Amino acid sequence: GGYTCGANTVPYQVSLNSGYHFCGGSLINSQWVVSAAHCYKSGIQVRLGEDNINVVEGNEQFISASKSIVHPSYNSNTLNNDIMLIKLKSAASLNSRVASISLPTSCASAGTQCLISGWDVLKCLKAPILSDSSCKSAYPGQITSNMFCAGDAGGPVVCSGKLQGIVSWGSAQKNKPGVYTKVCNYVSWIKQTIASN
Repeated sequence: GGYTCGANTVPYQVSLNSGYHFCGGSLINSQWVVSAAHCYKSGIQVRLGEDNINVVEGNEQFISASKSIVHPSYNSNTLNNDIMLIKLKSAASLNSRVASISLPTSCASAGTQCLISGWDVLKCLKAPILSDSSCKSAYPGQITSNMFCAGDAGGPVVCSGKLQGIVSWGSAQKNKPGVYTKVCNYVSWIKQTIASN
């Protein structure tokens, strides 16, 4: 289950702030964050280096977003293609507490353990990717090939050092696992979109 991560132990984790913390995201290079499309709104400030989001502890960088790009195929009704890119107005200064997470070159297999993080201090959960059957049986009619299940919205799911998921949806009922955007399907779109913007 959930536990307190420890300050800055997840250095690619970002907080998106519009006057309050409303979603997480993942730093993928010094200029770009990946989050969930359902997190889209105006006036986003990206907060890097955070642990307690209510206290300035000394390692934060606050940088306004300059551009938001929701996936062209995002469907808010089904949350299919629940992914968006956020550009930073100025490049983050990368250090041990503010670091990028690598994109995958291939998808992860069922049974692989992943670190899911989000928000107060940052919370963590280690959980295995569930089989396709277990995932789709939990949510009949609702899981697409762009989603996977495993044991904050917008935050990272990291497996074997790669960003494999984005926290997307899941609801409270008993044996219903979290549902995550399947990042490996979007790597080409991510790389092309950031290179063109």
